[PDB]
Amino acid sequence: SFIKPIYQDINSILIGQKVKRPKSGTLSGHAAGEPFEKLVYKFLKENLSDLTFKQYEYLNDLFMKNPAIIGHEARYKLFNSPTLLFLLSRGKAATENWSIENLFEEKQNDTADILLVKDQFYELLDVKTRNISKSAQAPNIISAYKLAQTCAKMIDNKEFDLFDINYLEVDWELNGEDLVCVSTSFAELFKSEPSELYINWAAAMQIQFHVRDLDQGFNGTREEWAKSYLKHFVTQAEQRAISMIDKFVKPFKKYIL
Amino acid sequence: SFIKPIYQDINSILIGQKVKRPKSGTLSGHAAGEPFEKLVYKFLKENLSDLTFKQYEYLNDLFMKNPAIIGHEARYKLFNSPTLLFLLSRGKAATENWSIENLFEEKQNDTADILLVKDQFYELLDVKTRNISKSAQAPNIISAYKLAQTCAKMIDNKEFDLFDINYLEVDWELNGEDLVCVSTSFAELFKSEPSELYINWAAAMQIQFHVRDLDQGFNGTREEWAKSYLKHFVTQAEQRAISMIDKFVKPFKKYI
DNA sequence: GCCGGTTAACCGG
DNA sequence: GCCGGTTAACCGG
Ligand code: NA
Repeated sequence: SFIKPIYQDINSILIGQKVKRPKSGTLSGHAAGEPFEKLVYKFLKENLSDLTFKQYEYLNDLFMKNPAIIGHEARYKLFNSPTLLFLLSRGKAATENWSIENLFEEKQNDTADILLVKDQFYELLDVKTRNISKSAQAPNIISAYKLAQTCAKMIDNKEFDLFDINYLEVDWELNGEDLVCVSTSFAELFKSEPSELYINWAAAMQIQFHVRDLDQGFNGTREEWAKSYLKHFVTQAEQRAISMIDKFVKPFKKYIL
Repeated sequence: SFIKPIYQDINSILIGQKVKRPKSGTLSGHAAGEPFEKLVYKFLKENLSDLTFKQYEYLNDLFMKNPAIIGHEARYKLFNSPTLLFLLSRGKAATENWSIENLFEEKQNDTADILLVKDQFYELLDVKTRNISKSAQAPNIISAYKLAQTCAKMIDNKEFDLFDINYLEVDWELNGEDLVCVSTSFAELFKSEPSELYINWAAAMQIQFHVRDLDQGFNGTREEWAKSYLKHFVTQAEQRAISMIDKFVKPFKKYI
């Protein structure tokens, strides 16, 4: 984690900072804390200037630093890693259509919010925003299915010391016409017990939890974390399939006749 | 539908409308073309003032004209219909603590953007907005499971002529730092072939379709539409119970 | 004290 | 045409 070292600095520049609210009034999903992410990234881009990238930004740099190679297959080789391609690359069509005149942009799908890279090591930072004027449910963190596939590809290629998936929670509350941050939390996904990750099937097969309450006591290796996750995943998928019937089938049998 | 009769007028007024790019960050989910919904509502209040209501606004006016009521239990009775209570009402604690000095505000999982009410008949209007400059996937229309519960409720309480769930799509495209409505469309859920609605399980069990493409040729009587929907839904759930093994399970067993 | 469903709307390594 | 995952973050008829 290239972030944990200067965490307090982050937490100190964020708490207290007021940012005028979005000219809409919703403050639901994407249209909420969003500007806090911008703040975090801006700080990092100035205090880790060379390690800090926006996912699409990293991709635009990757291809720009290799103008000699065109086509999608040659560009997919620029990742020198399957898992990394899975986690960060754009589609076949898009990858092939990229150019200095047609650069990549933000994409609702992008696995990460900001990218920190140094020494062929990658930190996938996803910043979560939370309105603490409510006591809502744990937000979507990452797709269980995506993580499952990511683990399977760590095992296949044997890439166990290449990337960390970390989370930064930014708590806020409305105050006048502004949103103001009241506190933050940090957590390393691969530092938590995988067998305990809660997967919310209906919620886009996403595992959900508040960064603030996530356990960080895992002791095995990254190879053992992945195995355990795939285990929990299959177990809970088998479980969901059976649980679905008891809730979405039987309760309505008395109508179909 | 109270909108359909005036639809040509709303399409006319919408096409050409512009709204400021909601935020510096790209427009996804709640941060997309939502502002246009405020324009639809505006037009409706302006031409159907006695019928046009925000969902929370309707609940606020309901409890408001019943000052003697008090208490969630007594207040739920005000709905005079179970199926409407299930689709519109708020939490028990939210209902209990309601007061003119503590009104309902919009909630994220409401159900409907706009409520057109008249003569005990309820039209639930949902506005879908879409970035037409690209070809994206059908958007989340409504929860398949929530629909099943409503159908189950309609059938049990035999209330088949109480409400309609309609949809308005308003397409836009980026013009500088403004979003401009370029097209529009409208369809009625209950006029569609229930057995053909696509249920996207992973995507919050949401049926998804582009409004402009929805089929409007159902024949039957609202009850058939419901019986036909529960049928399709259960079948899809069974199916989904299987497919979740061909994926998620069978292909990951190779690992421990 | 637990457990999970719903709004919004996105392309395809 | 058809099919279907993901990001965001929400409380409790
Ligand atoms: Na809407």
